[PDB]
This record gives sequence, structure tokens and C-alpha cells, in this order.
Amino acid sequence: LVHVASVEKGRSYEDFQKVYNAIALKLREDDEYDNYIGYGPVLVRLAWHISGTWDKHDNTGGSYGGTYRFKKEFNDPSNAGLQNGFKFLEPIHKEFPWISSGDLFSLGGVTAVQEMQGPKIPWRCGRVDTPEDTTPDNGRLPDADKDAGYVRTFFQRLNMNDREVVALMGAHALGKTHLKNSGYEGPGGAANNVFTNEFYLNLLNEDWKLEKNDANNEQWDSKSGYMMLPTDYSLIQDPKYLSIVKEYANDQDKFFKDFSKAFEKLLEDGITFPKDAPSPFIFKTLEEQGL
Ligand code: HEM
Ligand SMILES: C[n+]1ccsc1
Repeated sequence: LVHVASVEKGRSYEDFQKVYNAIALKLREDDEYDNYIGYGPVLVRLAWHISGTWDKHDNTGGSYGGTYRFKKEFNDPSNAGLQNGFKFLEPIHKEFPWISSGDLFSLGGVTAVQEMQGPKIPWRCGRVDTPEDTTPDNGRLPDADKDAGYVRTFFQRLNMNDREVVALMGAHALGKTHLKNSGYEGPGGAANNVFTNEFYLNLLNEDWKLEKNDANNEQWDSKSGYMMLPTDYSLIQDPKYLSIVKEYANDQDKFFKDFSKAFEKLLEDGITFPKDAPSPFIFKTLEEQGL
């Protein structure tokens, strides 16, 4: 399967910076969502789940085709709760009907991270919508109730290595688990709509307790009111993972730099970019624009 990036006709940096600003302006406006967390965390989760279907072996799945717009992927049990990120973006797609679905879902994730004061993420245009029959089947996204060997093995399919996996998981400092979506409940920290390295700090400094929640699932709970998933706590159980966790709890700039590279790579897996294709765009935030 080859998927070649095709820039939307005649579009350039300024067009996509207009779509960025539209998403970012609505993130500021619709602030009440999920008890004032706002839409940013569900939008970086949506960009991860449309990319996380990729399989390196046959180049199926991935962010290129925008296939989450089809019922099979929209109704995947693993995507429960992401309909709220879709409905947030649907106004903006009506306003810029020329951007492809893959591009709009991935730029929403980029915009949310930078607007929640994360690192800049280089983003590239050119994903092309593909037919309903290209939609990957349910079951390619990871279970939460498993251990470190499962996480390592699952992420080899998206060929991410240990460092990349640990840098990507730092995004679980954002938002929260919702019992009616996943059977898990609670936030992982106090700053859950500002991008920081707090996931790593909480993992190493809190007093975790294995408890059973109302959906009868086990999760790691702390006195402070935070929770960690079994696959999250996995990172301090494995010796290779645990020493990268310590590296990111001791250096927030290295965390930001490595997250930026692994999230771009995540979003680009499966796509062939021609050598005459434009460079990756670095978008300015509303704040850097005085907007
Ligand atoms: C083995 C890996 C992973 C598993 C099992 C997993 C699982 C989960 C689960 C069960 C939730 C709760 C969903 C809900 O109830 O609403 C969640 C939320 C979230 N995850 Fe993951 N995740 C994984 C990796 C990642 C990665 C790599 C990213 C992003 C780079 C990510 C970003 C998020 C975000 C931002 C949320 C919060 C959503 C919200 O607030 O609504 N996840 N994760
Ligand atoms: C620990 N955690 C927070 C959001 S998803 C998992």
C-alpha cells in the first residue's frame, strides 16, 4: 500500500494557519466542556486514535485516509467519547471545506498541544480522503488493563521504540478517564489542561494503591485524588521504561523535544511525501500572534 501526500489545490502556509487559528479560537470559546477542562485533551486523543490504527507491515490504517468519518471506525468501542472531538471540529470543516479529513483531525491534535502550552509540533499537509472500504477494522487500538511487555509489543506495530513510547505516554497528564467511555475513572494530576511533564513526576512521587472502580476494573489510585491505568503504572515496573521516566521527570525540555518528534512521527506514519512537497509548517500560537 503506497499513500502519497497531495497538497490541497493551491493551498499554502497561510491557509492552514487560518484553520489553526479557527480551532484555537474555538478552544478558547468552548471552555466549559468536561467540567472546564475544555476540548484540548479529547482533540489530542482523537489525533492519536486516527493514527494509532496504522500497521507497519502492510501500511494499512494510519492518519492518511481520514476513515474515522466512516461508521465502522466511528463506532469502534475503543473510540467511545471521541464523538465530542468530531462534533467540535465539524463547524471548522464547514468553514474550510477544502481541507481533507485526515489533515483536519491531525491538525486539531497539533493545535490543542501548542495552545495548552506544549512544544511546537512540525505538521505536514497532504492527507487525502479514501473510500469507506479502506476503513481499518476494530481492534487495532491498545487495551488499558495490561502490562509493560504488552505496551512494548503493541507499539512495535507502529514502530515506536521505548523512548518514543514513554515520551508519547506523557500526554496522559492531560484530561481524564471517564467511566462511561472506558470503565476507568479519574484524572492523573492537577494540571490536566496545561501540557507539562507531571505524568512522570506523579508516577514517581505519589503513593499508589491498586483499587477496583465502579465498572469493576482495577486501577492505581492515590491519596491526592489521581489515578493511573495498569498500562500507565507499567512504566515504573519495567527497568528500561523506568529509567526514561526518571529522565523526563528530571528534564522538562528533553520531554518536550522528544514528545514533539514522536507525535509528528505518529501523525505521519504511512505517508509518502514527494521531494517537491513543502517543508513542515510550524504554526504560531494565538498568543504569539497577539490574537
Ligand atoms: C497503551 C497506550 C494507551 C492506552 C491503553 C490508552 C488508554 C486510554 C484510556 C482508557 C483513556 C480514557 C478514555 C476515556 O474514558 O475518556 C485514555 C485517555 C487519553 N489518552 Fe490514552 N492511551 C494510550 C496511549 C495514549 C497516547 C500515546 C496518547 C497521546 C499521544 C494518549 C492520549 C490520551 C489523552 C489526551 C486522553 C484524555 C482524553 C480525555 O480527557 O477525554 N493516549 N487513554
Ligand atoms: C492517567 N490518565 C489520564 C488520562 S488517560 C489516563
